[PDB]
Amino acid sequence: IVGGYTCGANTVPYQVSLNSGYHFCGGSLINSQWVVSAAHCYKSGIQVRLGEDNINVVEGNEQFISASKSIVHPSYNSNTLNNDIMLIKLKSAASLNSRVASISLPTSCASAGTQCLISGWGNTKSSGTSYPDVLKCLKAPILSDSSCKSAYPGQITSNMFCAGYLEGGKDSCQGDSGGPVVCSGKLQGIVSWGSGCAQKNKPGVYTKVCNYVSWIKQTIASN
Ligand SMILES: NC(=[NH2+])N1CCCCC1
Ligand SMILES: [Ca+2]
Repeated sequence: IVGGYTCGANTVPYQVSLNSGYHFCGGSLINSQWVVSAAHCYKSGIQVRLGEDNINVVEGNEQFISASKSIVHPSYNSNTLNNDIMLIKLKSAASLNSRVASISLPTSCASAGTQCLISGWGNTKSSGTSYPDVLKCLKAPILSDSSCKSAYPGQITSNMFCAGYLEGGKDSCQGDSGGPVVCSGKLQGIVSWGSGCAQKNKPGVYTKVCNYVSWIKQTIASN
């Protein structure tokens, strides 16, 4: 997250870290046994880390649970990043509390102008590299589809939305991939792609979760 603020320990209780020896992506807990993330975060041997703030220090509220199965969207395209969503089932159910909690799925898509919360442990600089150890947060609005398509001509599908600031300076960044965009208490987005980080006229692009609720619900119900 570039241009954000320190969230505060366990103030984003649905935020997860995906760990393969090191943090490599974010995700969101959507019930006691399932996490949603970006398909471009797919790899084997994932451990899901819940209840994290400082990812390098054991602070006492963590739950570390191995994945038992991962399911990349059937129509994910790695070249265009269309349908950039995956589901991860935990080997055992998480213990839900005030600091580890699920985030609701949307019943309706969010409109442009809605303010959302984006969070992650990704790079905090637009030029250079500095990775924080504690969770960072950013409040950002959903942009109009017209502004989104004008920023990325020929690249924005119906399954994507832009959020952030056309002026630049505030955005998600590398290592935030997979993480949540929460608006009015519902998961509306997944951190997906962009051109660099926090550049003028290049906002972040997010997977539009409301399009996938049916697939999520049916997949969970049979796996
Ligand atoms: N919002 C961005 N600029 N992103 C998404 C996360 C990866 C780097 C590009
Ligand atoms: Ca920790």
